[PDB]
Amino acid sequence: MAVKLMGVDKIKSKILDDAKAEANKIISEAEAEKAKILEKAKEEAEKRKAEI
Repeated sequence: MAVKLMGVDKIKSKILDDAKAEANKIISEAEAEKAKILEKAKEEAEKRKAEI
C-alpha cells in the first residue's frame, strides 16, 4: 500500500519493460510466423497445385 510513491524503479521499469517487450514480441512473433508461412505456404502451394 506504498509501492506507488516509493517505487520509481518499478514504474520506470514497467512502461520501459512493457513497451520494449511489446516491440520485442512483435518483431519475433512476426519474422517467425512470417518466415514460417512464407516457406510453408510457398512450398505446400508449389508442390500441391490448385489452391484458389
